[PDB]
Parts: sequence; structure tokens; C-alpha cells
Amino acid sequence: FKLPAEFITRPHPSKDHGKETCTAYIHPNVLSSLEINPGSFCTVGKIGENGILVIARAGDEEVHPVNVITLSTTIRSVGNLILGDRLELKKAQVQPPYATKVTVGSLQGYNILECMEEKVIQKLLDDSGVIMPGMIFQNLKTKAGDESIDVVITDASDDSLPDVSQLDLNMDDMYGGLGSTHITFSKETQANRKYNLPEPLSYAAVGGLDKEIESLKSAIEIPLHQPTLFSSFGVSPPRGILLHGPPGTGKTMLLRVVANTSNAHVLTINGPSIVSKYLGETEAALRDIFNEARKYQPSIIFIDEIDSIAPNRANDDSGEVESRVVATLLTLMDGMGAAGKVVVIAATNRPNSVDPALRRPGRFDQEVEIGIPDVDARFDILTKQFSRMSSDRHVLDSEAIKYIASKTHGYVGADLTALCRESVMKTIQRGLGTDANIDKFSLKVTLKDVESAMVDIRPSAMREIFLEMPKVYWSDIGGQEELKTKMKEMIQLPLEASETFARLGISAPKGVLLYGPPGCSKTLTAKALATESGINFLAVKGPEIFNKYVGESERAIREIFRKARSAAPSIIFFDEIDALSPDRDGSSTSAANHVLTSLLNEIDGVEELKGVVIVAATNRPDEIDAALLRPGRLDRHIYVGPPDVNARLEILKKCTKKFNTEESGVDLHELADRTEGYSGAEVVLLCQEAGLAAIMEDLDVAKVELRHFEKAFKGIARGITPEMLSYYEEFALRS
Amino acid sequence: FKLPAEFITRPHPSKDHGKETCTAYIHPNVLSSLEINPGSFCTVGKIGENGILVIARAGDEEVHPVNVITLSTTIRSVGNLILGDRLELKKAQVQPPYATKVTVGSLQGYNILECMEEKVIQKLLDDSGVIMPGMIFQNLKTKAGDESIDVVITDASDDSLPDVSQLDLNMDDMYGGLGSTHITFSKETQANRKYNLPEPLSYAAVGGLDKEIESLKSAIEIPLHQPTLFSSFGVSPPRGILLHGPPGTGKTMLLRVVANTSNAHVLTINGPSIVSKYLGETEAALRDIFNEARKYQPSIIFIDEIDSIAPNRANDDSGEVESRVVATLLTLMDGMGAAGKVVVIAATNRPNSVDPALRRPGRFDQEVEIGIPDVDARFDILTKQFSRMSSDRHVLDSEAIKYIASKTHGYVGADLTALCRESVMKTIQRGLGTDANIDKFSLKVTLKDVESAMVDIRPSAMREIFLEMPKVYWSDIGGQEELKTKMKEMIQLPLEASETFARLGISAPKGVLLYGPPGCSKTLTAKALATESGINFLAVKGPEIFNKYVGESERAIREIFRKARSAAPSIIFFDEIDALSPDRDGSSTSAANHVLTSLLNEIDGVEELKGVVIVAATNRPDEIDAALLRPGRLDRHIYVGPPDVNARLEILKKCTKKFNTEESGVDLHELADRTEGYSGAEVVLLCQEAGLAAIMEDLDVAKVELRHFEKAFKGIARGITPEMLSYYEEFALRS
Ligand SMILES: Nc1ncnc2c1ncn2[C@@H]1O[C@H](COP(=O)(O)OP(=O)(O)OP(=O)(O)O)[C@@H](O)[C@H]1O
Ligand SMILES: Nc1ncnc2c1ncn2[C@@H]1O[C@H](COP(=O)(O)OP(=O)(O)OP(=O)(O)O)[C@@H](O)[C@H]1O
Ligand SMILES: Nc1ncnc2c1ncn2[C@@H]1O[C@H](COP(=O)(O)OP(=O)(O)O)[C@@H](O)[C@H]1O
Repeated sequence: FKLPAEFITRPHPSKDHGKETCTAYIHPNVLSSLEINPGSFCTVGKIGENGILVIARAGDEEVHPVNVITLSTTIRSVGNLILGDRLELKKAQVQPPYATKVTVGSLQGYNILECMEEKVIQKLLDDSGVIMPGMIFQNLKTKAGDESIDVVITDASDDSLPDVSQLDLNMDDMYGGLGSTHITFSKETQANRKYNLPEPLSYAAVGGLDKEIESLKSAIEIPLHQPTLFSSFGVSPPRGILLHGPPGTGKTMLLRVVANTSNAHVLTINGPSIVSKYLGETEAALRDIFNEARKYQPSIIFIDEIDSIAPNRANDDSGEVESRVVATLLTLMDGMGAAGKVVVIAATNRPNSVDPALRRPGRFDQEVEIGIPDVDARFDILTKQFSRMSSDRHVLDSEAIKYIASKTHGYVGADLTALCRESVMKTIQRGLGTDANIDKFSLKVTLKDVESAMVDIRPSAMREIFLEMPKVYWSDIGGQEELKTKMKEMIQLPLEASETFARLGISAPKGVLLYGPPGCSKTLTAKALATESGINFLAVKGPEIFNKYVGESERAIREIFRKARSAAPSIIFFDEIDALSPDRDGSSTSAANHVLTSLLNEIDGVEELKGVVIVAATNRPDEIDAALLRPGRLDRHIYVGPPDVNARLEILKKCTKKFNTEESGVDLHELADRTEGYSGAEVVLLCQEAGLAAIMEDLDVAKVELRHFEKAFKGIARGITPEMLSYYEEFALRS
Repeated sequence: FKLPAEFITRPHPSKDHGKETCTAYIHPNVLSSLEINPGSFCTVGKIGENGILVIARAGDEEVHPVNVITLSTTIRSVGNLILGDRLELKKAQVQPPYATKVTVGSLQGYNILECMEEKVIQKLLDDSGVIMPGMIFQNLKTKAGDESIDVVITDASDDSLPDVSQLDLNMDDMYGGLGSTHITFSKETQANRKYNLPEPLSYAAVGGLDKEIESLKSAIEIPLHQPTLFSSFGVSPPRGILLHGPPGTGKTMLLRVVANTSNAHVLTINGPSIVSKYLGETEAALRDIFNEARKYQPSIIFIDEIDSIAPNRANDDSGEVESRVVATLLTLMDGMGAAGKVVVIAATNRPNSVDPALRRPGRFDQEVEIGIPDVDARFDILTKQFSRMSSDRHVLDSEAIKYIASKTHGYVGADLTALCRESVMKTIQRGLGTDANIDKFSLKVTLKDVESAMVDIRPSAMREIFLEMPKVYWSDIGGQEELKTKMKEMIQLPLEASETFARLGISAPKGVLLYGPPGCSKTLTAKALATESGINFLAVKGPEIFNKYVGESERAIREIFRKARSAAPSIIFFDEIDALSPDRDGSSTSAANHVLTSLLNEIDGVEELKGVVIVAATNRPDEIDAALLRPGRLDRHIYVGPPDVNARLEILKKCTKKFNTEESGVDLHELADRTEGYSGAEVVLLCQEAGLAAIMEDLDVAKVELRHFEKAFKGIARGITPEMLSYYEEFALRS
């Protein structure tokens, strides 16, 4: 009449040896309810993963609750079982026929033990059960030397009739006291790929994320493993940790890693599955999971897609499962325990869509920010992936890895794995369709498939409000020497003399204004500074922040200011301020005035932010209001006129990188002399036109001829007039 | 067949001794239904944390109904049980093994009893129970010296095998009349933090709320304790109290403290959780709650999230749970009784979001308003927090507290608590990473972690209507003596001649206006006046009142005017009046005209605000309409022009305070003489630019040289033209 539905796993206590494989503590009523003899094998469905881990069963001592079951740490780790997964029990399969080879693998060790062995076979196969796909055991105490040693038993040779049961349980035979089947120590094989066993996630897979993953590790370590330190204080420890960022950054993998590396109980909600038609069913499920987490002292709560289950209260009054659930859960967690050891993780894609009641400092104080990987992080990810896929299947060199990382500017970490997979597909196709099913070992991995993959991937990460570490070197930029020297001076003053300024009480100007021709040297300078300084860079587009709704731009400005404040000292750059600054001449609406007063208040109004640096670039400097155009804020002004010969030569070389300079025969000096009064955008347009003319001659071309460049120069005009130069000169004279 | 659903606690009547620990006046039918011996222990589920206050059971005299149960005031105080809490009976647990040490704590006392103790052990352990966490007993009557003494039994070393029992009750075995176990009279420590017992809240915990908390105390004391006070005049006592203010200020603490300190029944609704699919079920529960509250004379009603459950009728006509619940609750509260003794507390985040039908003189006339804490209140809050934290874990001198309070101009109590929490987190992680898990007591809490915490706290309360300025004294202010006696006269007339105005009929003109070139220190003088005068101030900006929603600006203006009226005679200053005033020169929406008409009607129409003083400053006189430029309303005009020679000399002192004048070699008056066409803001800009030049010339210096000041003067223009000064003089002449 008990009718058990689901079970919860639990590690075997008391340590020592005991049984350690077939504990399977089950209430006698449940033992009789399954119509299977207790002193025999048992099966744990765990709603999937067929094979069902055939293991022997044993009785309890009347102190084991029905809802829990012990499947031993070894089996829990081998089967990729995490504390909190739903477990189901049913009848057992046929008895194991026999074992053929059973050979160790010597995980994370150099092997060659011999003396250190001391008959591992006895301590390994003496246990009842011991399923042959995988055993891992603690070092215990072997001879003199202590240390930690572990072995794995992947490799198999026997054949089992039931294809559904891939776990192929085998029996153990012995002859002795205190000889296997033709030894067991051989080779240092890794996890076998034949059975496709689930390899537990580890921190080694994630690379380039070190600082914030370490911070999260500490912030999860200090509540749970050492609660007495806080219990001495007793100041309401934090329970919620924010994990948000762009999609594809790998938050799910981080959650899996922190769940696997910790033996404590965790909760994995399915999201909308908890939502039910009944009014009180959701509350019953919430209180059930909460009291389950409270009953077992070490517990962790994982919540994903908060914006879906718990949307914003004001944004949408959908009803049913709504902010009432938020209120109930907050009230429950606000008094569930004084100190305890409980961790709640809120992993959401966009905190803005989340109810701002969730984003309260009192409860959800801890916040972790995840951004798109930079060049170093991308290189680390690629190297880790190459190490994981092993050198026997590829022939690559590290310089190609830097080249690939540099070629990927806006690529996300999720894009790299797909790029590798599609490169594998391209290599497989290029081998098959060409050589008629030749051996794939020789072809391995090359660079042409990777190049084709990055050409045809077409990522959807181009549109974004924040780009992280643009890549442009000083051998690619174009500008005048005085501007470069000045920018170096005012980037080296604050970051190297903040303490000196604090001692003198003068701080930093925190304002730079740029104005010049629309060609170049006004926008690419920000990217050059971002690449050189290695500091966080914020780019804001004028028309982008404009919205039909009035007041949205104010919220965007507040959000970007908060991001700049919370994202360490950085530099803030605006692409075009001339599209929002004019509020009188342009007869703009109240939104422009609100934006102007907001930026005026944020720059030097009743608040001072020494760490951040504000730099702006504009095309026409006159329409900016005098309130913003005041010395003290953006006081520094640079004339920065049209690019000179070497800068134009440099941008021509940059545009000629795809082509070959020596094949064309151009010395880069005649073209620079001919193109002197033009602009950088005009130079790019001329290069594009010359390339089009070259490729329309005889289809694909390996080089561009000088006649095409001459035709492009003649046909296309600069479009610039001395009037704008005189206007800039007279504006600079009055300033 | 009775099927008891839930039970509510009640203090043990008749005083005396009786049981006083194990009264347990439950109906015998419930005892028989649970299949447990009446002379055995009992437990209350109270939703979660099973094992609360294992206490022996007994029977009643068939008079007390099933719903109400009694567990005595001692157990009520021990378990922090709120009156009328929902309790679910559970089966008993096996008898306690033994008591190990037993030692008193001497709550709220200096201990050292000895002579007047007179063997409290016999009376302490003669009663059944004596639980490990503690007991609370009244002083009763022992010898002479009256007064009140209480003892708690916090510290003990009893071991219990099951971790489910959170209260681990112990048995009683002592020898006495009318040899122990290692005595019990020792130490005077507080509640043990190892067992993390829930300490009830106290009025001393909340700081900086003295006036409003005393008003709330009086408002909740008038109806209940002495209903005759209000029933003598026979005008019916109020039943509802409105609590409102910024989120996370004091509401939950007020509710919890008034619930704990009052022996009356306390009931808190679950808000939207009560709402179900059945329309009539919630309303039937509402009559059930009202009948339960009316049945017992001492009762407290707590209402939360009023806006969520009772929105504005006109704002949203959704359906289902709607104004019908408002009408039924209004009818229930209108005719519950004639005099009675019942207080209803309504804590809402937004008063305007609440349905105005609720805000009625006959129902919810009483309102409690709590603003954002000022410097003094925040300092008191921080000092109370450090007092609670105690000096055994950290050291903090008073000046650091004052500096932190001054820095945290806009922080809220929740923000301060979160900042302290993540300060402790940062200290713990820093110590761990720097010393490999060293003792945290030696490192404790310093100012560096606090500074890092306030840098990375990411404040969210900056966008607030109420703002507090930095405090500046007249010595810090450099200004001319001209008009100083005038402004002293205007500030001293309403405040120090209210009776003279009332008798003579002169009243308050309430008209002060400021004008002149930007940087003429009008805002600085207003801030200095507000700081020195020691009077309440309301910070109003130009665009701040301008709201995107139609009518929101009018509501904000009405709210700020009501706050000024109810916050004693004060001063209201507009930072930028040159935005709301212009309605004819430029194209403006009808909202600006409505605001102008409303302010014109408020300043002098129909009503006169004698107590408060209206002062404003403008950047251009043409923007002010002729309607406001009339005698009686802003008739007084203060020139407050550019600073004089002596004023600029005094200004130069403040900017040079960080530097040292002696080694500079300048006389500090010749530089001021050379700078006569500038303004105070312009002088500050010149000093800042000179400091920037000094730090950019040779980095670290201890002084600014004459050459730097000369270069700053040469490179910066005054930016002021005589024509605008002439226009200002002409405008002043005509008015
Ligand atoms: N830092 C990384 N290193 C390696 N692979 C990564 C990284 N970030 C993402 N990936 C790749 O992206 C995929 C994992 O994406 P995952 O779903 O975990 O991302 P997420 O940002 O948490 O988003 P989602 O909301 O879809 O869960 C895998 O293919 C994985 O290889
Ligand atoms: N004056 C204060 N001193 C110390 N801590 C405070 C103070 N005010 C608020 N807090 C902190 O903020 C938390 C919540 O604040 P508070 O209880 O005052 O909010 P509330 O307005 O009643 O709640 P809600 O956000 O639900 O309306 C407290 O538990 C405490 O940690
Ligand atoms: N002599 C001075 N020393 C220091 N600060 C000054 C001085 N004069 C003006 N200020 C600062 O400049 C501000 C003056 O504001 P103001 O420009 O008059 O406002 P508005 O733009 O409405 O005219 C004040 O907030 C004050 O802090």
C-alpha cells in the first residue's frame, strides 16, 4: 500500500569498507512491494540510461527512510549520478555470466607500480558485484608512501546478448585468501569510447575563465564546507548567486562542474515542468523541494531560466504562476535557516527580464558576470579542446591557434565547438568524396577545413551592445604622431598614477573630446586603445540608444553607467554624439534633453568616478550644447585632420593584407602620393572597387593590377571640400 | 471524525504555577484521534522545521474549543512563537536520555546573584520540561528588592543521536525541597550561536527611527491597552494604519517587533497566496479570519503587499480578484464592532499605487511616513549594527563610522546590510587566499574591505526623488557680505516670527528668487544655508519633476508639497527653474502648462504655506513667465552676482587646502587679483586645470608653482560677456 514512486540517492556513511558496492538500503515494505528477493540483484532505472546499473541489494536497519537509497560513492561517480537525481527501482535482469579479461587503466597516474600493487586484485574483486565497465576507489593505505592512487577498469572483451543492457555485469572468481584471469595490470588506457560512458565534467574543460570561476568556487566553498566560521558571526549569510551573461558562454557546463565536484545534495529543476494547472500544486512542489533541501544539511539549489518561470511583475500580468510564487519562495528562504549550509544559484540569460524584486541586494547580493571570451580565453579554449581530442587525431601548430583566435573577434565560446565539428565534417567529406573512402587517420585535421568552417559558419553574434577586446595593432592603425603621443600620455597618467593623484587630491581629467573628418582616425582610435591598453572598453552608438518610447534612453544610460561602475575601471567611448547632443538647433524632443542632462549628471554631477575614463568622438562639434562643451569635462580637444602619407600607406597595407603586395608590384609609395587628399573610408572604397574591377576581368585573381586602382581613383571622387577643413580650423582657433 | 486542520497558540491563563510548561489544553477528541497517550509528549509541525518544542501533553476542561490551544508564555518566548500561529500536531519522540551540565545565562542582567539566588534550581527544575535552548520565567516574588530578573539555560553539552529534533529536550532529575550536576550558576553569556536559536527582535535593534517608531507605538497603544481613552468621547476608534515609504526601510522590522512585544494575537495574511481559482473561497476565508480576530479581544491584523492584492479600480479593470475583495473587507472592518480593540497595519511600497478608496478618512486616515535615513539616522543604524556585531569580531572607531555614513548619502538599510555582508565575504576570501585558511579573528574587519565593498556594491538607490547634499559650513563658504543680512532676514522671519505674523496678519510672503550668470554660487549659498540653518530640506531638480507619464509630475509635486507641509516649517529649493517656467517661448506640451498652473495655484492660490519658504534659482531671466513674475509671488529678487575680490580670495583658500601655500611662494592674493573676470566655478576649474598641468609636467609634486597657474590662466577664457550682465541689470531694475 506504500506504492513507492521515486527515490533519492545517498552516499554510504561510516566510510571504511562495509559492502561499498551493493548497500541498496531499502525499507522492507518496499522490498516486498517489488516482488523480488532482497538478497539478489536490483535495478535502478533513474528514468533513462538503459542497462539500469544491475547491482545486488541488501536490507536496512529500520533507520533508512523510504524516499532515500544508497548506491555507493563508486557507482554514483561511475554512472554519472549526481546527488538529487530522480531514481526509480524495478526488477533485476539475468545473472552475470562470467568475466574474461578485466584490466585496469591507472587513471591520472604514471602507472609502473609493481611493488605498490600488493595484490590489488583481492581488494578490487573481493567486493560483491563490481560491474566491469567502471570502478574507481580511494587510495586507502597501501604499503609505505601513502599518497593518492586511483585506477579505472574501462576496457572490455566479453560479449553480452542484450544490446539494451550495455552495462554487461560480470561475476568475480578468486583462488586464495586475505588468481583472476590472466593478470589485470596492463596499459594506461583512458575512458573507453566503445561504450560511450558519460565522462564526468571537470574544470579542465573550461579554460580562460579562471578568475571568476575561482571566485564562484570560493563563494560556494565558504558557506557549505566551513559553516562554523560564519556561525560565529551570524549575520544572515547570502543564499542567492547571480550567474548571467550572453547565451552560449557555458553557464550550464559550470553548473554541471560545480555539481560534480561537490558530493553534497543538489536540486535540478526542469523549469516549466513544475508549473501545474492546480493552484496549490506549485506551492506543494516548492515546499517539498525546500524541506528536502533542509532535511539533508548539505544542499545546493540550482535554478535556470528565471525570466521564464518568474517574469517581471510590471512588464506582464500573465497570471497563474506569477510573482506570487516569487513572494512565497522569498518568504520561505528568508526564514528557513539561520546559518545552515544552503546555496541557491540563479542562472538567467538577461537580468533585465527578471523581476527586479529578485535583484535585491539584501537577498541576492552575490553576482557573477560572464562575458564573451577574449583572444587569450579563446586561445585557451582551443588548446583545451585540442588536448581533449588528443594529438593522434590532428596535426596542428600553436601559431595557427593564435591566428584562429585573432580571426575570431565576436565569436562566442559556443561557436568554437560548432566550428570544430563542422571542420571535422568538411574534412570527412573532402576525404570520402575525393579518395573513395580512404583511411581517415592520415587526413586527421588541417587548416583548410577550419578556414572554410569560419567562412561558412555565419555566427549570429554580430549584433550586441558591448564588444569585448577588439583586435587591432599599431601596425594597422592610421593617425598622426601627436595624437598618438597625447593619447598615450593621458592613458598612462591615470592607470599609473592613480595613487599619486589621490595623494595630491587632483584625480584625473576623465574627459577627452575628439572631432575631425568622417574618414578615419576618430573611431578606429578607440579600438586601437582598447587593444593596446588591455582594459575593458565600452562603445556606444548614437542612433542605437534612440528609441520611439520616451525614457528608454534614460534607462539605457543608467544601465550602462552601472555596468561601467561594476565592471572595474574602464574607458567609455561614444561612436557619434552629434546625433543626440543638438537639442535646440535640431528641435529634438524631450528625450534628447533627458539624455543630455543624464550624461551631464553622470560625468561630473554630484558623483565622481576616478576609475572610468570618458572619451567621445564627433563629426560636427558646434551643435553640442555648451553645458557638455565646457572645460573640465571633455576639455581636451584634438584637431586630428585628414590622415597623412604614412597613415594612408598603413591603411592601404591593411586593406592589401588579403592580396599580395609583391605580386602587384606596387611599392606603396606611388599610390600614397596619388591618394593624398582622400579619406580612410574613401581609400577602402577605392580598394574595393579595384578588387571588383580585377575580379571582373578573368573571374578569380591572385593579385590586383595597378590599372584597376587607377581606374577606381579616376572614377570615384573624394567628396571632401576645403570648407569643412576651414570650419574645423576656425572652430579650433576659437577653442 | 473531527479531523482537526490547524491549531493556534494561546498564553496560559490564571497565572499561578500550574504547569506553565506543559499546559496543553487540547480537546480530548483530538488526543484520541492522534492515537497517543495524553500523559505523553507532543510536538507542533508549524509548517517545516519538524521537532519544535517537544513538550508533555495534558487535557482541558471541555471549554476551550478545538482551534485554540495553550503552550504557556514560557514556551511561547522560548520558541519565538507568534500568537495564533498555525500549528499541526505530530507524534511524540522517545524520552530524553539525561541532562549533562546545565548552566544558567542570566538574561538582561549583570549576573552575580549569590545571596538573592536562594536555590532557584528547585523551582527551575521542579516544573516539567526544562529544555536545553532556554526558558523564560517572570521574576515572581523573591525576598525584597522587587525588580525583574530572568535566567536562560543557553549553554549545555547534551548529546542526542537524532539530528531531526532541533530542540533536544532534556529530562529533569534534581534533589531539593520547597546533589545537582556540576552546578548551574555560572557565566552571563548570551544565547549560544552553535545551535543558532532564533533570537526575537527588539526595539533597540532598530536605530534612527525614534520619532516614527514612537508615533507607531502610541497609535497601537491607544486602541488596545486602554480603549477607554478613546471610547470616553464616543467617536469610534480608528482600525487601520497605513505604512509606506521607500522599499526596505523599516516595515518588516516594525511588524515583527510589534508582533513579538505584544501578547495579543497576531495574524499576517499571505497576500496573493490566499488567492485561488474559487472566487468565493478567499472571501469565505476572509470572514473566517475576521471572525477569529473578533472572537479574541486582543488581536493584531497584519496586511502586506496591499497594492498587489488591492490595486486601483480605475487603473486596471482585470477581473477575478478585484475591487469586490476591497468592498467586502471594507464592510467587514466597518461593522466588526463598536469600540473593540483591534489594530490593522498596512505596509505598502507605493501609497499612490493603492486604490484611493482605501485612503479614506473614515477607514485609513492614519498614515505613517518614513523617509530615507539622513546622515544622523544612517550613522545610528551603522553604530547599532556594529554594536550587534560586537567588538570581539571587529574593531571600528567612531570617525570611520561617521566617514562611512557621510559617504553613503543615498544608501538604504537593506543596502547597508548587504554591504556589510559582502564586506565580511570579501574579508574571508582575502584572508583565505593570502594566508591559507588562517584564523579570521586576528585579521578581523578593517577599512580596506569596507572601501572595496562600497566600490563594488553596485548601488541601485541613486534614482530617488529625495536627495541629501554634502554638509558645508560658512567657514568653508567664500562669498561677499552683500545681501547676507537680507537672506538672514528672509530665513529668520518665518521661523522666528510665526507668532508675530499670526498676530499682525503679515504672514509669510514665501517669495525668494535667485538669478545671475552660471557659477555665481547661488546653489552653493543655498546648500550652505540649508546645512547651517539645521532645517529640513527637499532636493528638487529641473528635469527631475518632469515625468514621461501624463499626470505623474502632478502627483510627484503634490507628494513633495505634502511632505514639505508635514515636515515642519522648512525650505524648498529648485535647482533649475528655467525649464518648467518657459511655456511660451518654445513649443511645450500641455503637461508643462498644467504643472505651471498647479504650482501657481499652490504657492498663493486658495491656500498659503506660511511655514515653508520657497526659494528658486534660474540661469536666464527670460524663461520665467510674467504670471509668476508678480508681486506677492517670488517678489524678492536676490542679485547674487559674481564673487567680489574678497569673495574670490576666500574661495582660493578652499581649493588650496590640499596643497601647501608656504613652499609655493605665492601670496595667494595676487593670483586672485589676476583672476577677476572669472566665477567661483571658473576658479575651481582653473585650480583643477593647474593641478592637472602640475601632475602632467613632472608627475608627483607636493605643490603647484606660479608657472602652472599662469599657464592655466592663459589657456582658459572667462567665457562671460558684459552684454548678458547688462541684460541682467536691466531686468533687475524693472523688478
Ligand atoms: N568557455 C567555453 N569553453 C569551451 N566550450 C564552450 C565554452 N562556452 C561554451 N562552450 C560550448 O558551448 C556549448 C555549451 O553551451 P551552454 O548551453 O552550456 O551555454 P550557456 O551560455 O550556459 O547557454 P544556454 O542558456 O543555452 O544553457 C558546448 O558546445 C561547449 O563546447
Ligand atoms: N535600519 C536598518 N538597520 C539595519 N538593517 C536594516 C535596516 N533597515 C533594513 N535593514 C536590512 O534590510 C532588510 C530588509 O529591510 P526591511 O525589513 O526594513 O524592509 P521592508 O520595507 O519591511 O521590506 P519589503 O522590501 O518587503 O517592503 C533587513 O532584514 C535588514 O537586513
Ligand atoms: N567658489 C566655489 N567653490 C566651490 N564650488 C563652487 C563655487 N562656486 C560654485 N561652485 C559649485 O558650482 C555649483 C553652482 O551651480 P550653478 O552653476 O549655479 O547651477 P545652475 O546651472 O542652475 O546655475 C554649486 O553646486 C557649487 O558646488
